[PDB]
Amino acid sequence: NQFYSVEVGDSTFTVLKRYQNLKPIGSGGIVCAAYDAVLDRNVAIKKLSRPFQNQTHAKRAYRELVLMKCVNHKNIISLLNVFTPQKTLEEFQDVYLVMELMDANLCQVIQMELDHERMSYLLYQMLCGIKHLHSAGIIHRDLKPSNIVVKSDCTLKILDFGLARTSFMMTPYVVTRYYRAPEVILGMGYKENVDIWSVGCIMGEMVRHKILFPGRDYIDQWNKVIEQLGTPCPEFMKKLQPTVRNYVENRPKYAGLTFPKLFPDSLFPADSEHNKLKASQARDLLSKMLVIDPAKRISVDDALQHPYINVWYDPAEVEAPPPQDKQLDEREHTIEEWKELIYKEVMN
Ligand SMILES: COc1cc2c(cc1Cl)C(c1cccc(Br)c1)=NCC2
Repeated sequence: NQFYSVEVGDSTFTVLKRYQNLKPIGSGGIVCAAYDAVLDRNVAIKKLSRPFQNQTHAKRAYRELVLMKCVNHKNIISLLNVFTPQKTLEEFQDVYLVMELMDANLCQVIQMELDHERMSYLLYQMLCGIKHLHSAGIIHRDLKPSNIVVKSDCTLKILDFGLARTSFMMTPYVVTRYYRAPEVILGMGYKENVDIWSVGCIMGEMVRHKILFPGRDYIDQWNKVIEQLGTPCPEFMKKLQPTVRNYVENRPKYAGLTFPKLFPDSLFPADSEHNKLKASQARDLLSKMLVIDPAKRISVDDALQHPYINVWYDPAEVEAPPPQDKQLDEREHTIEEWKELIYKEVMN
């Protein structure tokens, strides 16, 4: 048998014999660190249990399997291996995904104090990933630090591909909503720079070491947004559904704090002239990203050319090739049907 099983937490991991020494690293997909004897290197292994179990699990598992293939960029996840220990479609239960192991998630990194060099390099890489996604026709809409990983050398990868076209799940785990753009919160149409919002949230948490827009749900969250950024102006409301527009115009109204107030000099390295200049530059970029109205929010291409960001700028990394299904995102199936779609993709 080419497989063996081991208990990793209260999960069984049945994996190819090449992967040894499974240490758990993730939960909520369960994720392990292992050593790959064939490649003589460390890897992350993630187990999807019955990913065909419902539409939500299935749409995501399937979509991200196929989207893996038409994407190739150092700032986006790529798989080393995909396998199932089960021998037939009938017996099929689990998919395991393998990638090169990384050192930390972005949550852990946000907790640290970081110089402008590492901070701006992280942000540059997020923009490169997002640009590559956009160039392939993928608007993420759901970036969060928990799905971003870093190596010690500050290299970065995005691990998921966001939302599709919902959506109920009987699990006790919560969806993190804090990085979603106003237009996602308020059910608007969106464009590429929806993902710029998420980046500002992350950048801002890196400075503040505190989630920018928290809340039980979108009600609390929207309050957190207008009380810091202030009520959006008339022409923003005009693009809201008449029902959403009513509720938004009827909330307590705010002037909104300035960006020096939101992010004082005290939060920044500002001990040399270099850092004083970078502080101003960081704040200026934040002020252009954390913009409620997407018509005035900065684009990915403009953010890449921002002074804070452009010191890293590489044509290789920015204007990388956009390769390579179609009706993916809009498809609707049953358990039986998603099981086979998934099995086919795991087996090729
Ligand atoms: C610290 O290293 C990691 C930590 C995690 C993950 C990947 C890596 Cl490389 C994944 C992940 C995500 C997709 C596929 C695979 Br394989 C792994 N999820 C969150 C924890």
